[PDB]
Amino acid sequence: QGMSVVTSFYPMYAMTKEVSGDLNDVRMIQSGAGIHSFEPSVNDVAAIYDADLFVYHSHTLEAWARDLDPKSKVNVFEASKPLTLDRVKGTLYDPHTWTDPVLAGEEAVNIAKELGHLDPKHKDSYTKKAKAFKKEAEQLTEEYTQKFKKVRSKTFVTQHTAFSYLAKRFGLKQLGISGISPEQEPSPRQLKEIQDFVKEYNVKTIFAEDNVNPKIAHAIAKSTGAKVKTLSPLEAAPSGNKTYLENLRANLEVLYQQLK
Ligand SMILES: [Zn+2]
Repeated sequence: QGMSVVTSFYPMYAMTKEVSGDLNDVRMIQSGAGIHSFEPSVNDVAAIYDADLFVYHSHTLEAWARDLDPKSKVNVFEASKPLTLDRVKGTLYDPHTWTDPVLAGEEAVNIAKELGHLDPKHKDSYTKKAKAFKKEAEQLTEEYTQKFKKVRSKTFVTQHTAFSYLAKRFGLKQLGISGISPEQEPSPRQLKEIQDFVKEYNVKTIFAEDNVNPKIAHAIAKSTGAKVKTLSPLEAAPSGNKTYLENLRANLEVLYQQLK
């Protein structure tokens, strides 16, 4: 009862699920680490072909989604079609929009439309709930755009380049030890450039993430006089049952408390 929905990783599962409510059956492909270097198993693609809707974030992330041509009434929906992804500096694009409350809220809205478009009978519950999500997202944005405006230290160093949009929306500066993907690891040379960055901007916290070994994270910490903490890009299903925004909110707090 209700259409089968399938999502790529955590931010998609959370959004479509909170928007659908109890209506459909939402499932997720990759709930762990590696969405960047992930490739679906034959089983994964099968669940996609037996599902009424399969929502994934982008072609710049789930590259494997582009190569799916069904005989099944399954809809492939690239939820971040509207958004305008920034180019990667240093051409490819930074897919990390979901860590930005606004862009996240407006992508959740886009899913509500696709949900409503396939099931007009309940198009209200979809749009009704998407109003809430988007709403809670503005409230969180206002709350933190305010808290960060009171903070002097504006720079933070994360495991990889995953917080460019979040840093952007709150007037912060972020530097990743690794690139857009956790696989794009730094050479000894770049390790030096990062340590010099931490010293120059006087960063006192290097934010490791669960999805990757903090060995290097800790090394830089020891050498630049900083402590290691955890800042999650929400790419892996968080422990506990919080809302997408409450999880995001949680991290907005550690960042905030740290820069303070
Ligand atoms: Zn990432």
